[PDB]
Amino acid sequence: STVKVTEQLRHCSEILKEMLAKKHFSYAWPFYNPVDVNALGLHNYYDVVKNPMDLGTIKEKMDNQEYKDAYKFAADVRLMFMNCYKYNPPDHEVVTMARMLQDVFETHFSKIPI
Ligand SMILES: CCOC(=O)Nc1cc(-c2ccc(C)c(NS(C)(=O)=O)c2)nn2c(C)nnc12
Repeated sequence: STVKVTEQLRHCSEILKEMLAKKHFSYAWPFYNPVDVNALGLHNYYDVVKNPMDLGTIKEKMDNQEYKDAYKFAADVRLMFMNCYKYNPPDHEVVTMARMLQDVFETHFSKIPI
């Protein structure tokens, strides 16, 4: 509602658009949707990951205006990467893709106005 916050969220929407861009598909695609625990066979996933997150949910939460400011948004993004890091062994390819995508995110998020 404040302009400061309104502008923070526009920047966040732009950051979300960036990581959804075809440019980053080859390492962003597993984060477009929730981890499909059943289809994949990850019997321990919800034991390890108490709060799943994914880019499609973040897009919908933004669309529903559920982020009060930029840091609430960054927390969901960072939760998504942390979930990947915590569940997978460090050399699984999805962890490399998560690091790559997180470097995209933090590069753009570090420019948000102070
Ligand atoms: C030791 C093996 O553990 C794992 O396989 N880990 C992960 C696997 C996959 C994954 C694979 C294949 C597909 C088709 C998808 N797409 S979907 C509909 O689930 O989002 C996702 N995503 N992932 C994400 C995030 N975070 N960790 C993993």
